[PDB]
Amino acid sequence: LPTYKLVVVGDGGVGKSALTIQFFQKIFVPEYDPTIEDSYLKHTEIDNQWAILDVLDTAGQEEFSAMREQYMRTGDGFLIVYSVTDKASFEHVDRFHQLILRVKDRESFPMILVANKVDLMHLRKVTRDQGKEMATKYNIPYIETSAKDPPLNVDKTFHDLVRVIRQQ
Ligand SMILES: Nc1nc2c(ncn2[C@@H]2O[C@H](COP(=O)(O)OP(=O)(O)NP(=O)(O)O)[C@@H](O)[C@H]2O)c(=O)[nH]1
Ligand SMILES: [Mg+2]
Repeated sequence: LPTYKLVVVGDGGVGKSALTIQFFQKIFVPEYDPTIEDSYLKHTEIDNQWAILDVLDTAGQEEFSAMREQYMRTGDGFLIVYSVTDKASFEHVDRFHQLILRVKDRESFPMILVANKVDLMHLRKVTRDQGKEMATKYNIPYIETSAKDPPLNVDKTFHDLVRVIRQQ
């Protein structure tokens, strides 16, 4: 029974917590309450293989911290989340990508690029093409999500990260 530490990272307000709570509790949280650090555990069967998921929902910090060093070191896989309505959050994907690899001292590491809030079509500023161009640059999977009901790709996103970790 393996444990996967899945770490959800990204700029403030991109929907890290909403995605995590949608995954665990199947509810959309409309409030924006900034996270310090929250941990969610589940014993679950994915692709006929039981696992413990230890999901770490992180703070929306841009600057580096000891907290971030700790979770970048221990994480077994990362969701790098941006909001399609927030261009800066997308630009900053490179910073997260760079730091994870530097902390791990590796050329690659399990991660998925998550383009969140795609339900907000009238506010969307980062296109699917832009997202795919970024994911292709890093040779990592790209997925579009929405935490709002009805949710889009939320289970798939977390399960796909587990699949990437297992398919190493
Ligand atoms: N329409 C829509 N709103 C979303 C979506 N995901 C999150 N939100 C909203 O965006 C706001 C910020 O979400 P939140 O989950 O707190 O983001 P966060 O990345 O965890 N923030 P922090 O970095 O401060 O902890 C909330 O008002 C939340 O309801 C989404 O997919 N669609
Ligand atoms: Mg949060």
